Amino acid sequence: EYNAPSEIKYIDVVNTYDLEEEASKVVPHGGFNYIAGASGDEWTKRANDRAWKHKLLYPRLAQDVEAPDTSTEILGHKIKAPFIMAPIAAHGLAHTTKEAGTARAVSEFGTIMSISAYSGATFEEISEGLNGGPRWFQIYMAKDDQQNRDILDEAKSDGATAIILTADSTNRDYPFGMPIVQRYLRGTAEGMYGASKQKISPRDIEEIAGHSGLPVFVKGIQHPEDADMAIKRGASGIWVSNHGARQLYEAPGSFDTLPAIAERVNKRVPIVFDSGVRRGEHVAKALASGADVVALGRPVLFGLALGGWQGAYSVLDYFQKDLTRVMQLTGSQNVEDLKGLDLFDNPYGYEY
Amino acid sequence: EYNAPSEIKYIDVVNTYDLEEEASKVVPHGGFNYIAGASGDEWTKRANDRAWKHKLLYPRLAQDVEAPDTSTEILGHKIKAPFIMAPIAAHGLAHTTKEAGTARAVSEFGTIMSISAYSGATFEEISEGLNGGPRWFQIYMAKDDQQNRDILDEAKSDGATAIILTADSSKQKISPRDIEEIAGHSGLPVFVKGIQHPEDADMAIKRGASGIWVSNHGARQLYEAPGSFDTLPAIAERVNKRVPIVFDSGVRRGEHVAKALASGADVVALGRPVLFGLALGGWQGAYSVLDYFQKDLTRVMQLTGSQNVEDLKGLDLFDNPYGYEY
Amino acid sequence: EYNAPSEIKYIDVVNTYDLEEEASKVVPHGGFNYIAGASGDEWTKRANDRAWKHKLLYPRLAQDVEAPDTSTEILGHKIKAPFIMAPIAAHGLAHTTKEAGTARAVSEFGTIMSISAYSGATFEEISEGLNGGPRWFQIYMAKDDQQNRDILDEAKSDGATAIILTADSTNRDYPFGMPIVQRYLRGTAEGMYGASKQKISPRDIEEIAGHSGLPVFVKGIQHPEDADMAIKRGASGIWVSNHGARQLYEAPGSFDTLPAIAERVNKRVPIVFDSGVRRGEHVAKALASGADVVALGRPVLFGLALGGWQGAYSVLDYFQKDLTRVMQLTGSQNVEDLKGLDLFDNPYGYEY
Ligand SMILES: Cc1cc2nc3c(=O)[nH]c(=O)nc-3n(C[C@H](O)[C@H](O)[C@H](O)COP(=O)(O)O)c2cc1C
Ligand SMILES: Cc1cc2nc3c(=O)[nH]c(=O)nc-3n(C[C@H](O)[C@H](O)[C@H](O)COP(=O)(O)O)c2cc1C
Ligand SMILES: Cc1cc2nc3c(=O)[nH]c(=O)nc-3n(C[C@H](O)[C@H](O)[C@H](O)COP(=O)(O)O)c2cc1C
Repeated sequence: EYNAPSEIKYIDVVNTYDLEEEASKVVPHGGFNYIAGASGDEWTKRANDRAWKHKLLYPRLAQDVEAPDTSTEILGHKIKAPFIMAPIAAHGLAHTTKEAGTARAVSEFGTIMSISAYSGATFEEISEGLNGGPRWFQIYMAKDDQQNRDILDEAKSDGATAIILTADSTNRDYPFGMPIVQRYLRGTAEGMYGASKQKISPRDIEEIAGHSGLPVFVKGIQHPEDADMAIKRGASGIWVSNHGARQLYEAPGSFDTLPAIAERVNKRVPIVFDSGVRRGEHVAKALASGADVVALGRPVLFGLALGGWQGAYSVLDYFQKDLTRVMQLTGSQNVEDLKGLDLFDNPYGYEY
Repeated sequence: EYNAPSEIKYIDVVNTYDLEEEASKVVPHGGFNYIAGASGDEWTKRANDRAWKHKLLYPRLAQDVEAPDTSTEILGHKIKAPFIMAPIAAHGLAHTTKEAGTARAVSEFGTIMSISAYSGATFEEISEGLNGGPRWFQIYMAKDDQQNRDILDEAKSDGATAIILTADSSKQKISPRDIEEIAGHSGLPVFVKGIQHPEDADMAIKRGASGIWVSNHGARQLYEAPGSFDTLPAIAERVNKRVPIVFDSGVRRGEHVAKALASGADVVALGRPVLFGLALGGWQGAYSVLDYFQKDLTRVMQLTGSQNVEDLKGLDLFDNPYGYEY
Repeated sequence: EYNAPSEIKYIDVVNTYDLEEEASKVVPHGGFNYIAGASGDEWTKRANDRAWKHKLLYPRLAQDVEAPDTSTEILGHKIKAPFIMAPIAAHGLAHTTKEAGTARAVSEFGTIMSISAYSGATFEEISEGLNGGPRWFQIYMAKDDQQNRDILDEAKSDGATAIILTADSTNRDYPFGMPIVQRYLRGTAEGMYGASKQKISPRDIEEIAGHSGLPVFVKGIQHPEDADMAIKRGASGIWVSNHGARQLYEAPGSFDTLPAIAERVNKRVPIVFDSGVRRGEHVAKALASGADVVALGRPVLFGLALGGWQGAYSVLDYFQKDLTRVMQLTGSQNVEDLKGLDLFDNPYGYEY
């Protein structure tokens, strides 16, 4: 049917870019393209990557004697480093252990797992990987209110401590099901993508926030006015993202949108940043630019492909270790120091 | 002998600027100049005032049905509106009830009292006026380490819930080292007051400050310096949520409170206008000024489409490159 | 063990870029990569190079009748041209004559030799090459104060006339020892990289400046506030560098950071600039931008690989000759004239 990698092993991650080409060797071409690809000719995916060169880190003298500490807290969860796992569908395309494998890596590492509504694994399978670890549940806005009630109940029953409401549903130049949604779509026509609204409104955000009983992050924000509207509608977090360039084409690199959003949010709610994080330097730059944590996506999936949970763990370990080095060089003892970094504005962009 | 005003009465505050001239009629000349005056020819005091015209508010549509609510919280304490009382010395120059009067107005209103290092009332006198209300103690850095340890113990025993370390006086200027010494021994969150440069904010936080208090002390210290409000955004962007920000120096209107919040302050501190209210009516006069700011802020919230203090933190400001003369 | 080149000969240096590929042919692959490589994917090494195109030289009419003179003075040492040798570890990776070979080229040319704490040559070997020439000693900040006392004593005993305190210790996508540090680390656990603080503080600078009995340059400065802090802590010089892009990744090209630092230093102490100097035009641009001298690194090492001391000398000679031509074209009679040059701001960057 679909011959996903099944090997479990640690990997020596020197950088995350090479994981893409390495994964291409073990992942079936179709599944690999699904994971790696983006809208149009990928210009906005390239923009997500090149945006990091727009603001450059300065090395700075230390002001504290202690060894660097990457730990932080979000929504009262203490986590080992300022990154969490982004919600990503169909991990089975990368590895036979699928979302259970990712959840194991995330829980063992000591951060938060985001569960896609479109998970290929059952929650029971994921739960076994999580082994008590914190988890957030990502949902789409259903056209049918009953389906929103259903998924919100599922999330709470599954011990979710936040909801991630993704603003965009579903663009470029599927071997298994989705048990988590099928659980409540069975016997309805919707269970036989189109069940969700293509785009959410402030009214949608207000409905989910009122009925979730959990803090709601609105994911896919790129414009500061949307951030303000979302918070006024009852969002408890803003998740700055263009979903790894998988949706709107010929849009800005995600990092370029972050400061304007952070300035408008002005501490009202936590900010999660994603779309293009590949290096420890990127984590630091996002924090310096107003994010509280970043979310990791494709690199963790490529690690999963290459080594199951241990491969995914290796990627998380890479980010933590690289971040520590960046902290040393920038004179930062802790995650809060990173939030205070001055960045060099590079008007020349990528080619310098 | 000094004949300070002694009457206690509410006053109809239409604007705070007029309180200065009105207070000049009742406060002895020497004391009044001490309160109203600033360094040099007062150009930086004027700059504190004119800076508010550099960033202008937009009227905007509402997105919530509820009436405005000015309440906020700082360091876990719920307060009626996003402003506190600044530490000011020698309130007896303004009114016979001195700091007890101001403390009464502040506690009756429902916000935080800052107690100056150079208060003319005893703690017992101030405590009576506070009636259990929250208070923060402002200190200068003593050259003697034991005097610092003693003042910090005294503050904590007197029920202080924060320490305000004023950067400019005692040592005439503080260093990161000084901040570290105070933060390490206080048992309370320490605000560093008098910050105008973002690198100082970063150094202070790294040295152990639990808050940054953006201030030029109402233009009473360095002359030919920027208006305090112009320094706020750069500091806020560098602090980047690490610790709460108190802003002061020039707040005269509800619009100023809104603009400070939109620019990264958590609360502002009020100074001269409250003292002028005290001169004019004792605690009830000072209360009248706090009430004015609360009511004026409520109007500004309505007009900007803001239901609560958080909405204020999200406002967009119009950049006015023309400055005061437009 | 390690088959370093040993031939001694002059080389016809047409440009320094070609010396890299030429050296790659004679230097063992491992040692060559150590010398040539930089952090991440080398984007910041490329930035060091491309930064030179951000400020362009104007040809200008002459105002003096005399022939150009490249001589200058720093810390009262008169030197033949406004460049010195940067401190670089393990010259034996390039050539069997190692640091003695470099020191000979530098001393014969008539400039200052910087001695890395991580030299592969003994001081006695280096001294023979130096033959009385001026030398500065580069140190790292030891965690153990005794080790700092030791190296400061070594430097003075070796006739050093300045200390170079490198701010960063030890990042990318060793056949011999270090006799200079082993001399005082022997019998301690440290002698059996981790002995130094990862990053220095102003307090560290103050300690070294108070106990050195010599002017102390703080090396690795890229931010003006660090320059001010370093000077207030007792530094007698600022050495603007990102260590040839070998430390912090996704940082600015070193030359782009120089004017802001020079403006803050405001003549208080001399400035040494390095990281990417490849041409006489670069020396001129650095001087026009506030440096007193530049330091040369990789090109001198590649020359050493290709021809021992005579090869290294050829590179120094190339820079002096090329600088002279630049002086003629810019209407400059002397090094001071270079400090007064107007540069053309190029907002387009490298691709123009
Ligand atoms: C294979 C793939 C599937 C994804 N599925 C979802 C999804 O189910 N829900 C969602 O909110 N985001 C989804 N995302 C977007 C991610 O949450 C995240 O925003 C993105 O991976 C970040 O970009 P990066 O991985 O390039 O750094 C997916 C991304 C990819 C790579
Ligand atoms: C009369 C006078 C006395 C002051 N005394 C102190 C003091 O004891 N300690 C201190 O930190 N600030 C002191 N300040 C500064 C205030 O805390 C505050 O920063 C200032 O009043 C704000 O400016 P504004 O009142 O013009 O808005 C004083 C200010 C004035 C007006
Ligand atoms: C092979 C290599 C080893 C180095 N070792 C040291 C070192 O021991 N101490 C130090 O302060 N800098 C060291 N550096 C950095 C240099 O002092 C200098 O900053 C750098 O070579 C300048 O960049 P460029 O050679 O590309 O022009 C080293 C650089 C390289 C190329």
